[PDB]
Amino acid sequence: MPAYACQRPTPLTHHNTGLSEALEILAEAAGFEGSEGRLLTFCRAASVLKALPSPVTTLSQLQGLPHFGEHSSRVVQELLEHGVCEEVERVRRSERYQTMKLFTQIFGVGVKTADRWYREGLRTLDDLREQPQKLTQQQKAGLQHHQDLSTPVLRSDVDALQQVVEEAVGQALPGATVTLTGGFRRGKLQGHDVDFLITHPKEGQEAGLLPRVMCRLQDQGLILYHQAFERSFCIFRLPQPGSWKAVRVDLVVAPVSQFPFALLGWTGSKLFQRELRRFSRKEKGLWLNSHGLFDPEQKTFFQAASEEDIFRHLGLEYLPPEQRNA
DNA sequence: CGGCCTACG
DNA sequence: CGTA
DNA sequence: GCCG
Ligand SMILES: Nc1nc2c([nH]c(=O)n2[C@@H]2O[C@H](COP(=O)(O)OP(=O)(O)OP(=O)(O)O)[C@@H](O)[C@H]2O)c(=O)[nH]1
Ligand SMILES: [Mn+2]
Ligand SMILES: [Mn+2]
Ligand SMILES: [Mn+2]
Ligand SMILES: [Mn+2]
Ligand SMILES: [Mn+2]
Ligand SMILES: [Mn+2]
Ligand code: NA
Repeated sequence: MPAYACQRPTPLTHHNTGLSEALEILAEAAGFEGSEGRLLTFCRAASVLKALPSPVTTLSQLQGLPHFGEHSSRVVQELLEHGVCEEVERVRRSERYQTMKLFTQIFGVGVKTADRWYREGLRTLDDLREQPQKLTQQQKAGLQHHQDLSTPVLRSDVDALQQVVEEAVGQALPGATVTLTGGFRRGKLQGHDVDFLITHPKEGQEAGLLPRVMCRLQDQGLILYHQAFERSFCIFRLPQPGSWKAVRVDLVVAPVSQFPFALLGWTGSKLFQRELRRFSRKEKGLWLNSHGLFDPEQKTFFQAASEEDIFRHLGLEYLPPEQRNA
């Protein structure tokens, strides 16, 4: 089993959900306590189990697996022996974990903000609403639309949103294209948001596009929240039968020279992409981001025509999006 | 021991 | 900091 | 927490 998540296929449906979900609780809790390193190990260990071909039924089956040491192995051992891990259950039931999960799931609130509020004694969304001076405009929007943003986004919603984004993009720039990215491109049936990547086949024509698209959406009444720019993390007023619901939408514009890199980056998964970028730098000496792949010794960028080209230049077997669910 | 993805808003 |  |  390869050590990096970008070296192995990880399908959407896999055989060790119970074990991986427990390790991901410990990862999330490690993040809440400010240890990104422990979060990463627990995330990596969870993802190793997602890549296995069969259910783990014996502790024996972990031997040699990357990112399984004493702590992650003990969690699996307890789950196999007893069906529950005491440490996981203690974190699950804790006021700190529950509140930090509640606050960080708000759009505009991360760990550092949530931790400050926790330390000030706040515990509920009504507590935050009662203290509105404590909130940025982004946080006000996330709180205002929190109920809708907690409702899974479905494929029906994606299709409707892609049509209205395509209409605005076509009005803003003839020939520009819209590509669905994020979890839906990896095959997920649900999501917390919809992600779109916009480009134009003629390099340079996309300059200034995203403000024009946003103006056209805003004047059709489709925008509840947004804020030269090339990324917009929006909330849309999506029409529904007789009504509407708020939906998070991410819009990104890239020049066509960068489109394979942006498509790769925005397709995820989040762990897959951080592993790929780690692999690129640490194993291949190349610097990867959503704009390009840089060789820092020759001072040159790799010209890619496809995602496949990027994998090949990194010496990796190509993985289609549905196998990037690390 | 120290690293842990990487930008833009 | 937030996007996460 | 695990690993180079
Ligand atoms: N399901 C869900 N996910 C949420 C909420 N709030 C929130 O921040 N998230 C975050 O949403 C991210 C994954 O959502 P997603 O379904 O869009 O997956 P994705 O791979 O496209 O992630 P991406 O859109 O962040 O790139 C996670 O990092 C998770 O922390 C929420 O209320 N529900
Ligand atoms: Mn026991
Ligand atoms: Mn998404
Ligand atoms: Mn995500
Ligand atoms: Mn840029
Ligand atoms: Mn150390
Ligand atoms: Mn440590
Ligand atoms: Na958040």
